[PDB]
Amino acid sequence: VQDKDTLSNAERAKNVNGLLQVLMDINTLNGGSSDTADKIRIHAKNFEAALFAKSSSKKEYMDSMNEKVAVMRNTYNTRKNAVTA
Repeated sequence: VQDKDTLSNAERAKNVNGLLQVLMDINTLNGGSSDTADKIRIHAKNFEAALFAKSSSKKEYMDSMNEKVAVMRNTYNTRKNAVTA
């Protein structure tokens, strides 16, 4: 649009990197572990493509990924919390 369309490659490497770390975190906790690489691969890729393609602006893009990682990462520490506790 104006800021989301003028985005650089940095946001791409960061968005995926962050999403992968989170997605893989919950996917590794009890999402498969072995098939994780595959899950996070398609999940992250499809995610970045969804938030980016649906990105309405620089604020919508960051809020999109930040939301997916916040919810995913949270479920990882929340679900594992009881397991470790």
